[PDB]
Amino acid sequence: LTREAYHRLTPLPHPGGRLFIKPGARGYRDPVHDLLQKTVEPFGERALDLNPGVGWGSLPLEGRMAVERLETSRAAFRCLTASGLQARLALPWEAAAGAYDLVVLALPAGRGTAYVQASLVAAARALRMGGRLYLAGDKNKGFERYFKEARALLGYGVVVRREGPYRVALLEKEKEAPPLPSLWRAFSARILGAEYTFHHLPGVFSAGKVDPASLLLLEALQERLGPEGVRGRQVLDLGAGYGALTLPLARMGAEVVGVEDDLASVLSLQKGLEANALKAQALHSDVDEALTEEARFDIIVTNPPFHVGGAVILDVAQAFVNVAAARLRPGGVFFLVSNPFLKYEPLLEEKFGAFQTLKVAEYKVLFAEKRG
Ligand SMILES: C[S@@+](CC[C@H](N)C(=O)[O-])C[C@H]1O[C@@H](n2cnc3c(N)ncnc32)[C@H](O)[C@@H]1O
Repeated sequence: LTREAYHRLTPLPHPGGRLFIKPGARGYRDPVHDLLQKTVEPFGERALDLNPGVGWGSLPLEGRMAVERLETSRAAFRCLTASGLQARLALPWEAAAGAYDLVVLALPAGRGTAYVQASLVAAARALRMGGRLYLAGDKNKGFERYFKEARALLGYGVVVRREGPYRVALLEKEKEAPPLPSLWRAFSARILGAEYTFHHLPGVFSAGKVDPASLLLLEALQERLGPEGVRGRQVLDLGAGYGALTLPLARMGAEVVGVEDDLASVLSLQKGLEANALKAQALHSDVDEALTEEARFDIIVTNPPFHVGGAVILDVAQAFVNVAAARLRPGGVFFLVSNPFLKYEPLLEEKFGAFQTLKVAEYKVLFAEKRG
Protein backbone atom coordinates (compact mmCIF):
# COMPACT_ATOMS: atom_id res chain seq x y z
CA LEU A 1 0.00 0.00 0.00
CA THR A 2 0.92 3.61 -0.77
CA ARG A 3 0.11 6.66 1.37
CA GLU A 4 -3.11 7.73 -0.36
CA ALA A 5 -4.19 4.09 -0.46
CA TYR A 6 -3.69 3.60 3.28
CA HIS A 7 -5.62 6.77 4.13
CA ARG A 8 -8.43 6.20 1.64
CA LEU A 9 -11.92 5.49 2.96
CA THR A 10 -13.79 3.02 0.77
CA PRO A 11 -17.57 2.53 0.96
CA LEU A 12 -18.73 -1.09 0.71
CA PRO A 13 -22.32 -2.08 -0.08
CA HIS A 14 -24.86 -3.81 2.13
CA PRO A 15 -28.65 -4.10 1.79
CA GLY A 16 -30.08 -0.61 2.17
CA GLY A 17 -26.84 1.34 2.35
CA ARG A 18 -23.06 1.55 2.45
CA LEU A 19 -20.36 1.49 5.11
CA PHE A 20 -16.92 3.09 4.90
CA ILE A 21 -13.88 1.02 5.80
CA LYS A 22 -10.13 1.53 5.50
CA PRO A 23 -6.83 -0.20 6.22
CA GLY A 24 -6.15 -0.15 9.96
CA ALA A 25 -9.81 0.08 10.99
CA ARG A 26 -11.27 -2.94 12.81
CA GLY A 27 -14.81 -4.23 12.32
CA TYR A 28 -15.10 -5.53 8.77
CA ARG A 29 -14.92 -9.17 7.72
CA ASP A 30 -14.72 -9.87 11.46
CA PRO A 31 -16.64 -13.05 12.45
CA VAL A 32 -17.55 -11.63 15.86
CA HIS A 33 -18.97 -8.37 14.53
CA ASP A 34 -20.63 -10.34 11.72
CA LEU A 35 -22.42 -12.64 14.15
CA LEU A 36 -23.57 -9.56 16.11
CA GLN A 37 -24.98 -7.99 12.95
CA LYS A 38 -27.07 -11.13 12.42
CA THR A 39 -28.24 -11.23 16.04
CA VAL A 40 -28.85 -7.77 17.48
CA GLU A 41 -32.37 -6.36 17.50
CA PRO A 42 -33.93 -3.19 19.01
CA PHE A 43 -34.96 -2.93 22.66
CA GLY A 44 -35.96 0.31 24.33
CA GLU A 45 -35.04 3.72 22.96
CA ARG A 46 -31.33 4.21 23.74
CA ALA A 47 -28.57 1.90 22.53
CA LEU A 48 -24.82 2.05 23.12
CA ASP A 49 -22.06 0.32 21.14
CA LEU A 50 -18.89 -0.06 23.26
CA ASN A 51 -16.60 -1.46 20.52
CA PRO A 52 -17.94 -0.02 17.22
CA GLY A 53 -15.11 -0.48 14.78
CA VAL A 54 -16.53 0.45 11.36
CA GLY A 55 -19.97 -0.02 12.92
CA TRP A 56 -21.20 -3.26 11.33
CA GLY A 57 -22.06 -5.13 14.53
CA SER A 58 -24.71 -2.70 15.76
CA LEU A 59 -25.84 -1.47 12.34
CA PRO A 60 -29.20 -3.29 12.56
CA LEU A 61 -30.18 -0.76 15.24
CA GLU A 62 -29.49 2.33 13.11
CA GLY A 63 -32.68 4.19 12.25
CA ARG A 64 -34.73 2.05 14.62
CA MET A 65 -33.57 3.59 17.90
CA ALA A 66 -31.04 6.13 19.18
CA VAL A 67 -27.56 4.70 18.84
CA GLU A 68 -24.44 6.02 20.54
CA ARG A 69 -21.01 4.70 19.56
CA LEU A 70 -17.93 5.21 21.75
CA GLU A 71 -14.86 4.75 19.56
CA THR A 72 -11.20 4.78 20.63
CA SER A 73 -9.52 4.13 17.27
CA ARG A 74 -9.01 7.20 15.09
CA ALA A 75 -8.91 5.06 11.94
CA ALA A 76 -12.28 3.57 12.87
CA PHE A 77 -13.69 6.95 13.89
CA ARG A 78 -12.85 8.33 10.44
CA CYS A 79 -14.92 5.52 8.94
CA LEU A 80 -17.88 5.97 11.28
CA THR A 81 -17.82 9.70 10.50
CA ALA A 82 -17.68 9.15 6.74
CA SER A 83 -20.57 6.67 7.08
CA GLY A 84 -22.68 9.34 8.79
CA LEU A 85 -23.01 7.22 11.93
CA GLN A 86 -23.40 8.96 15.28
CA ALA A 87 -20.14 8.40 17.17
CA ARG A 88 -17.97 9.99 19.85
CA LEU A 89 -14.24 9.84 20.46
CA ALA A 90 -14.52 8.15 23.85
CA LEU A 91 -13.37 5.33 26.11
CA PRO A 92 -15.88 2.56 26.90
CA TRP A 93 -15.91 3.52 30.57
CA GLU A 94 -16.79 7.16 29.85
CA ALA A 95 -20.33 5.98 29.10
CA ALA A 96 -23.06 7.64 31.19
CA ALA A 97 -24.37 5.47 34.04
CA GLY A 98 -27.87 4.01 33.77
CA ALA A 99 -28.63 6.03 30.65
CA TYR A 100 -29.15 3.16 28.18
CA ASP A 101 -31.66 0.38 27.51
CA LEU A 102 -29.39 -1.68 25.27
CA VAL A 103 -25.64 -2.19 24.99
CA VAL A 104 -23.80 -3.95 22.17
CA LEU A 105 -20.30 -5.20 22.97
CA ALA A 106 -18.03 -7.26 20.77
CA LEU A 107 -15.41 -8.47 23.26
CA PRO A 108 -12.16 -6.49 22.69
CA ALA A 109 -10.16 -9.62 23.54
CA GLY A 110 -7.13 -8.37 21.64
CA ARG A 111 -6.78 -5.45 24.05
CA GLY A 112 -6.23 -7.71 27.06
CA THR A 113 -8.15 -8.78 30.16
CA ALA A 114 -8.02 -5.41 31.94
CA TYR A 115 -9.49 -3.57 28.94
CA VAL A 116 -12.15 -6.24 28.49
CA GLN A 117 -13.17 -6.14 32.16
CA ALA A 118 -13.29 -2.34 32.14
CA SER A 119 -15.58 -2.60 29.12
CA LEU A 120 -17.76 -5.21 30.84
CA VAL A 121 -18.24 -3.05 33.94
CA ALA A 122 -18.85 -0.01 31.73
CA ALA A 123 -21.63 -1.97 30.02
CA ALA A 124 -23.17 -2.98 33.35
CA ARG A 125 -23.08 0.62 34.59
CA ALA A 126 -24.36 2.13 31.33
CA LEU A 127 -27.52 0.04 31.48
CA ARG A 128 -30.61 0.98 33.44
CA MET A 129 -32.01 -1.79 35.63
CA GLY A 130 -33.70 -4.27 33.31
CA GLY A 131 -31.44 -3.19 30.46
CA ARG A 132 -30.11 -5.67 27.89
CA LEU A 133 -26.59 -6.51 26.74
CA TYR A 134 -25.51 -8.30 23.56
CA LEU A 135 -22.05 -9.75 24.22
CA ALA A 136 -20.16 -11.35 21.32
CA GLY A 137 -16.88 -13.22 21.21
CA ASP A 138 -14.68 -16.17 20.27
CA LYS A 139 -14.62 -19.29 22.46
CA ASN A 140 -10.94 -19.56 21.51
CA LYS A 141 -10.38 -15.99 22.72
CA GLY A 142 -11.96 -15.92 26.18
CA PHE A 143 -15.68 -15.84 25.39
CA GLU A 144 -16.65 -18.33 28.10
CA ARG A 145 -14.63 -16.60 30.82
CA TYR A 146 -15.98 -13.15 30.01
CA PHE A 147 -19.54 -14.37 29.45
CA LYS A 148 -19.47 -15.94 32.91
CA GLU A 149 -17.99 -12.73 34.29
CA ALA A 150 -20.74 -10.73 32.57
CA ARG A 151 -23.42 -13.00 34.07
CA ALA A 152 -21.91 -12.48 37.52
CA LEU A 153 -22.12 -8.72 36.98
CA LEU A 154 -25.62 -8.58 35.50
CA GLY A 155 -27.40 -11.79 36.45
CA TYR A 156 -29.40 -13.39 33.64
CA GLY A 157 -27.54 -14.41 30.50
CA VAL A 158 -27.71 -17.11 27.83
CA VAL A 159 -26.10 -17.75 24.46
CA VAL A 160 -28.43 -16.71 21.65
CA ARG A 161 -26.36 -17.42 18.55
CA ARG A 162 -23.43 -19.59 17.47
CA GLU A 163 -21.37 -19.88 14.29
CA GLY A 164 -18.23 -21.95 14.39
CA PRO A 165 -16.33 -20.84 17.54
CA TYR A 166 -18.09 -17.45 17.53
CA ARG A 167 -20.82 -16.63 20.02
CA VAL A 168 -23.36 -13.97 20.93
CA ALA A 169 -25.02 -13.94 24.35
CA LEU A 170 -27.92 -11.86 25.58
CA LEU A 171 -27.94 -10.75 29.21
CA GLU A 172 -30.25 -8.65 31.38
CA LYS A 173 -29.20 -6.35 34.22
CA GLU A 174 -30.99 -7.73 37.29
CA LYS A 175 -28.55 -6.44 39.90
CA GLU A 176 -26.89 -3.13 40.72
CA ALA A 177 -23.60 -2.58 38.92
CA PRO A 178 -20.35 -2.20 40.90
CA PRO A 179 -18.25 0.97 40.77
CA LEU A 180 -15.62 1.34 38.05
CA PRO A 181 -12.39 -0.33 39.18
CA SER A 182 -9.38 1.99 39.35
CA LEU A 183 -8.06 1.95 35.79
CA TRP A 184 -4.85 3.98 36.04
CA ARG A 185 -1.53 2.21 36.55
CA ALA A 186 1.96 3.65 36.95
CA PHE A 187 5.48 2.26 37.08
CA SER A 188 8.97 3.70 37.38
CA ALA A 189 11.90 2.94 35.10
CA ARG A 190 15.42 4.19 34.45
CA ILE A 191 16.21 4.93 30.81
CA LEU A 192 19.65 6.07 29.69
CA GLY A 193 20.55 7.12 33.23
CA ALA A 194 17.37 9.08 33.95
CA GLU A 195 14.26 8.15 35.94
CA TYR A 196 10.72 8.25 34.54
CA THR A 197 7.32 7.35 35.93
CA PHE A 198 5.01 6.13 33.19
CA HIS A 199 1.24 6.28 33.55
CA HIS A 200 -1.26 4.24 31.57
CA LEU A 201 -4.83 3.04 31.22
CA PRO A 202 -5.87 -0.49 30.22
CA GLY A 203 -5.03 -1.89 26.79
CA VAL A 204 -1.77 -0.06 26.09
CA PHE A 205 1.18 -1.81 24.46
CA SER A 206 3.75 -3.08 26.99
CA ALA A 207 1.75 -2.20 30.09
CA GLY A 208 3.76 -2.16 33.31
CA LYS A 209 7.27 -2.09 31.84
CA VAL A 210 9.44 -0.43 29.20
CA ASP A 211 9.54 -2.76 26.21
CA PRO A 212 13.07 -4.12 25.54
CA ALA A 213 12.81 -3.11 21.87
CA SER A 214 12.04 0.52 22.72
CA LEU A 215 15.05 0.66 25.01
CA LEU A 216 17.24 -0.81 22.28
CA LEU A 217 16.11 1.91 19.86
CA LEU A 218 16.89 4.72 22.32
CA GLU A 219 20.31 3.22 23.08
CA ALA A 220 21.09 3.05 19.35
CA LEU A 221 19.82 6.58 18.78
CA GLN A 222 21.98 8.04 21.54
CA GLU A 223 25.00 6.12 20.24
CA ARG A 224 24.51 7.58 16.75
CA LEU A 225 23.48 11.14 17.67
CA GLY A 226 24.80 11.61 21.20
CA PRO A 227 22.92 12.51 24.43
CA GLU A 228 22.23 16.05 23.15
CA GLY A 229 21.70 14.95 19.55
CA VAL A 230 17.95 15.60 19.52
CA ARG A 231 17.99 18.88 21.43
CA GLY A 232 15.86 21.44 19.60
CA ARG A 233 15.09 18.99 16.80
CA GLN A 234 11.59 18.19 15.52
CA VAL A 235 10.79 14.54 16.20
CA LEU A 236 7.84 12.41 15.11
CA ASP A 237 7.13 9.28 17.16
CA LEU A 238 4.98 6.93 15.06
CA GLY A 239 2.73 4.90 17.38
CA ALA A 240 3.80 6.68 20.56
CA GLY A 241 1.82 4.58 23.03
CA TYR A 242 2.19 5.78 26.61
CA GLY A 243 5.51 7.40 25.67
CA ALA A 244 8.34 4.88 26.10
CA LEU A 245 10.20 6.76 23.36
CA THR A 246 8.37 10.08 23.60
CA LEU A 247 9.25 10.99 27.18
CA PRO A 248 12.99 10.31 26.96
CA LEU A 249 13.22 12.22 23.68
CA ALA A 250 11.34 15.19 25.19
CA ARG A 251 13.63 15.05 28.23
CA MET A 252 16.58 15.11 25.83
CA GLY A 253 15.28 18.44 24.54
CA ALA A 254 13.52 17.42 21.34
CA GLU A 255 10.31 19.03 20.09
CA VAL A 256 8.29 15.84 19.86
CA VAL A 257 5.04 15.05 18.10
CA GLY A 258 3.64 11.67 18.97
CA VAL A 259 0.88 10.17 16.85
CA GLU A 260 -1.20 7.33 18.27
CA ASP A 261 -4.40 5.70 17.00
CA ASP A 262 -5.62 4.43 20.38
CA LEU A 263 -7.40 6.93 22.64
CA ALA A 264 -6.48 5.10 25.85
CA SER A 265 -2.82 5.28 24.83
CA VAL A 266 -3.08 8.97 23.90
CA LEU A 267 -4.45 9.83 27.34
CA SER A 268 -1.73 7.70 28.92
CA LEU A 269 0.96 9.67 27.07
CA GLN A 270 -0.59 12.96 28.16
CA LYS A 271 -0.65 11.98 31.83
CA GLY A 272 2.92 10.69 31.61
CA LEU A 273 4.19 13.92 30.09
CA GLU A 274 2.47 15.99 32.76
CA ALA A 275 3.71 13.76 35.59
CA ASN A 276 7.34 14.06 34.47
CA ALA A 277 7.19 17.80 33.80
CA LEU A 278 7.73 17.24 30.07
CA LYS A 279 6.03 18.80 27.06
CA ALA A 280 5.22 17.15 23.73
CA GLN A 281 2.28 16.92 21.37
CA ALA A 282 0.21 13.81 22.07
CA LEU A 283 -1.98 13.47 19.01
CA HIS A 284 -4.82 11.00 18.54
CA SER A 285 -4.16 10.19 14.89
CA ASP A 286 -4.34 7.40 12.30
CA VAL A 287 -0.64 7.43 11.44
CA ASP A 288 0.00 10.99 10.17
CA GLU A 289 -3.67 11.85 9.55
CA ALA A 290 -3.64 14.63 12.19
CA LEU A 291 -0.64 16.44 10.74
CA THR A 292 -0.71 19.32 8.29
CA GLU A 293 0.20 18.51 4.70
CA GLU A 294 3.44 20.49 5.09
CA ALA A 295 4.68 19.12 8.44
CA ARG A 296 8.24 17.77 8.19
CA PHE A 297 10.73 16.43 10.75
CA ASP A 298 14.45 16.07 11.49
CA ILE A 299 14.11 12.70 13.21
CA ILE A 300 11.43 10.03 13.12
CA VAL A 301 11.36 7.05 15.48
CA THR A 302 9.14 4.01 15.73
CA ASN A 303 8.53 0.62 17.31
CA PRO A 304 5.71 -0.36 14.91
CA PRO A 305 2.78 -2.63 15.80
CA PHE A 306 3.28 -6.31 15.01
CA HIS A 307 1.58 -9.71 15.13
CA VAL A 308 2.92 -12.02 17.83
CA GLY A 309 4.65 -14.98 16.20
CA GLY A 310 4.06 -13.54 12.75
CA ALA A 311 6.56 -12.97 9.96
CA VAL A 312 4.47 -10.57 7.88
CA ILE A 313 4.68 -6.80 8.30
CA LEU A 314 1.28 -5.31 9.18
CA ASP A 315 -0.47 -2.78 6.92
CA VAL A 316 -0.14 -0.05 9.53
CA ALA A 317 3.55 -0.82 10.03
CA GLN A 318 4.20 -0.51 6.30
CA ALA A 319 2.40 2.84 6.33
CA PHE A 320 4.67 3.93 9.19
CA VAL A 321 7.66 3.40 6.91
CA ASN A 322 6.07 5.09 3.90
CA VAL A 323 5.07 8.07 6.04
CA ALA A 324 8.52 8.25 7.63
CA ALA A 325 10.15 8.55 4.20
CA ALA A 326 7.66 11.24 3.15
CA ARG A 327 7.82 13.28 6.37
CA LEU A 328 11.60 13.46 6.79
CA ARG A 329 13.57 16.50 5.70
CA PRO A 330 16.58 15.82 3.48
CA GLY A 331 19.41 14.72 5.76
CA GLY A 332 16.87 13.71 8.38
CA VAL A 333 17.15 10.31 10.05
CA PHE A 334 14.77 7.42 10.72
CA PHE A 335 15.10 4.84 13.53
CA LEU A 336 12.96 1.67 13.51
CA VAL A 337 13.09 -1.35 15.83
CA SER A 338 11.45 -4.73 15.23
CA ASN A 339 11.70 -8.42 15.99
CA PRO A 340 14.33 -10.30 13.90
CA PHE A 341 11.62 -12.00 11.81
CA LEU A 342 10.31 -8.92 10.00
CA LYS A 343 11.65 -8.14 6.54
CA TYR A 344 11.98 -4.37 6.94
CA GLU A 345 15.32 -4.22 5.10
CA PRO A 346 13.95 -4.38 1.55
CA LEU A 347 11.20 -1.91 2.49
CA LEU A 348 13.68 0.66 3.78
CA GLU A 349 15.90 0.07 0.77
CA GLU A 350 12.95 0.77 -1.52
CA LYS A 351 11.65 3.83 0.32
CA PHE A 352 14.96 5.43 1.29
CA GLY A 353 17.35 3.93 -1.24
CA ALA A 354 19.62 2.54 1.47
CA PHE A 355 19.63 1.64 5.15
CA GLN A 356 21.89 0.53 7.98
CA THR A 357 21.55 -1.93 10.85
CA LEU A 358 22.61 -0.24 14.09
CA LYS A 359 21.94 -3.15 16.44
CA VAL A 360 21.25 -6.88 16.24
CA ALA A 361 20.23 -8.45 19.54
CA GLU A 362 16.88 -9.61 20.92
CA TYR A 363 15.53 -7.05 18.45
CA LYS A 364 17.12 -5.28 15.51
CA VAL A 365 17.39 -1.52 15.17
CA LEU A 366 17.34 -0.27 11.58
CA PHE A 367 18.38 3.18 10.38
CA ALA A 368 17.84 5.24 7.23
CA GLU A 369 18.69 8.78 6.12
CA LYS A 370 16.42 10.89 3.92
CA ARG A 371 18.05 11.69 0.58
CA GLY A 372 17.27 14.96 -1.14
C1 LIG B 1 4.54 -1.81 19.49
S1 LIG B 1 3.70 -0.37 20.10
C2 LIG B 1 4.87 0.75 20.77
C3 LIG B 1 4.47 1.86 21.49
C4 LIG B 1 5.51 2.82 22.07
N1 LIG B 1 6.10 3.63 20.99
C5 LIG B 1 6.61 2.02 22.78
O1 LIG B 1 7.72 1.98 22.22
O2 LIG B 1 6.30 1.48 23.86
C6 LIG B 1 2.95 0.27 18.55
C7 LIG B 1 2.03 1.48 18.77
O3 LIG B 1 1.44 1.82 17.50
C8 LIG B 1 0.08 2.18 17.79
N2 LIG B 1 -0.73 2.17 16.55
C9 LIG B 1 -1.36 1.12 16.03
N3 LIG B 1 -1.99 1.49 14.91
C10 LIG B 1 -1.75 2.78 14.72
C11 LIG B 1 -2.13 3.70 13.75
N4 LIG B 1 -2.91 3.34 12.74
N5 LIG B 1 -1.71 4.97 13.86
C12 LIG B 1 -0.94 5.35 14.87
N6 LIG B 1 -0.57 4.51 15.81
C13 LIG B 1 -0.95 3.22 15.77
C14 LIG B 1 -0.33 1.05 18.74
O4 LIG B 1 -1.51 1.44 19.44
C15 LIG B 1 0.86 1.12 19.70
O5 LIG B 1 0.66 2.16 20.66
